[PDB]
Amino acid sequence: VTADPSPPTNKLNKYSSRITEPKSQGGSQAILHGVGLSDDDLLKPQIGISSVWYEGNTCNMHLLKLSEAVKEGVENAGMVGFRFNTIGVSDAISMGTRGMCFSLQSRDLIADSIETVMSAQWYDGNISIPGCDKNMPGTIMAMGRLNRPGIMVYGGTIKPGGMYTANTMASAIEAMGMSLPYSSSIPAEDPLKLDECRLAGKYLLELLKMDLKPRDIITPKSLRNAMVSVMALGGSTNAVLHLIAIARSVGLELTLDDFQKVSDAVPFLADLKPSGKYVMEDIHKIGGTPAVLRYLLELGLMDGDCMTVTGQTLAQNLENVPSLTEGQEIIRPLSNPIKETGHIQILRGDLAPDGSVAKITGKEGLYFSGPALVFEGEESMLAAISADPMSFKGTVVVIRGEGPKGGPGMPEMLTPTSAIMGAGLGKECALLTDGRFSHGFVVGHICPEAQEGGPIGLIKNGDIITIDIGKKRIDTQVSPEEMNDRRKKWTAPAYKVNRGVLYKYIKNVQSASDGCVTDE
Repeated sequence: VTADPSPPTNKLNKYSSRITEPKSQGGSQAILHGVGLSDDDLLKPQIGISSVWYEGNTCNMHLLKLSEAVKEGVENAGMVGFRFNTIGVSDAISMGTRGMCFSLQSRDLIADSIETVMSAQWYDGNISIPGCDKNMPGTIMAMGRLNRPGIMVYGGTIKPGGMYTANTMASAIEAMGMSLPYSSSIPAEDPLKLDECRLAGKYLLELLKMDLKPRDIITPKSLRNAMVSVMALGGSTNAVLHLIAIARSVGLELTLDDFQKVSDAVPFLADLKPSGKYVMEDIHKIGGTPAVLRYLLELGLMDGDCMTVTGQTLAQNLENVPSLTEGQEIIRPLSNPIKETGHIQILRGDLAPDGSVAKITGKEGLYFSGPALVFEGEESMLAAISADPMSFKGTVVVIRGEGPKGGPGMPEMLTPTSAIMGAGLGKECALLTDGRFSHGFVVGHICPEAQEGGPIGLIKNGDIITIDIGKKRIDTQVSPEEMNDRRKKWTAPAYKVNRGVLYKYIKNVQSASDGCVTDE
């Protein structure tokens, strides 16, 4: 990985010394005096404090207050804090609209934004404060690219809330060692969240002293630890995209098959929404994410040797945290899991030769077969089920043209599943897409996407499609020869945009099986 400037040693200001020390950078030193730094301040490490505050989301509107507390803690630790802020967007607002095409890519825009500031200003370390919206992997990606000491302070989940994308990624990033213990489970606005904010500077100081960097913390074993927490907690299928993108940001490899092997190895244990009963605050009340990881470590499912942002290993952090409170019913014992293996399932077969991702409870059966009902986007599928719902009974519904390039932006879709459920068809049809979905067979991330000429773009109404969970295949009864005949006659649709951020995304984005990374 070659992305960002190299430092010009046991100095704690390895990067900011580029502009604070040499006399040829007096213009830099003059601006720093202008923003409040004294001569003694020029000797100190400089920490970029990157929040994702914005007022259009309950999950993000309070983060300036957290950023202020982080800055106070950085100053108390003998360093200089520089706050800055990037954008984020709310899926709760945009779900069901074309605004959702802008959501996933904002992860990669946040990564670009933080990388840009840290690189241009020569900051020695970063503390990032994402909210409980869905873009927090972008902060970790920036840290991986820069490879300067960093800590992610989760804004916290709003209490009344289950293992959706934010709770999934926050817990996974804590399990990965990139957030302090309890960061993922302390509720938003809890007094202890402000205290964590004020302590991040102390911990980051120690990481600068150790020079413990993101590529020292994010390793194949800590990536596995993150995947273990996703499987054990029933986390979102979006975690496949984000953990692959994080792995690539530190120069590591992570494939769909790696997820399948952890899923096969780790039972689903957490009685948490959407699958189960409880929410993250209920986990907070029984000992939090550290208690959960402590149990998983005792079961031998995690590697305790991995270094973390506390400056100690995972096992050392967990050695003395209170265990799961006696009698709790949220985390099942190994003997009575909610599912023998993980919920996340990778499927290939004729129609998803490069992979796809399903959440499988184990209660939907092992097979589905039905004639294809094909739609070129969410809108026409919803119109059809409104006007003629019984035409859907027994079908495999295909919503295509919703991938990274075709959508564009790989939008997440909620209305198709609630419309199917509203019509009484939940177990009576299957749902397939090259995009993403938010009681039957539901498969997303199908690769190659229709816009790229993948077999999903060649399906016709009436083709018999068979989903086989045991074989992990989505097949068609159409012969491979006739599928190749259709491929020969296929032409890519025109892109839906020709300018702006989404056109750049089309130009840059890789497949869903590659985590939709944009910088390769």
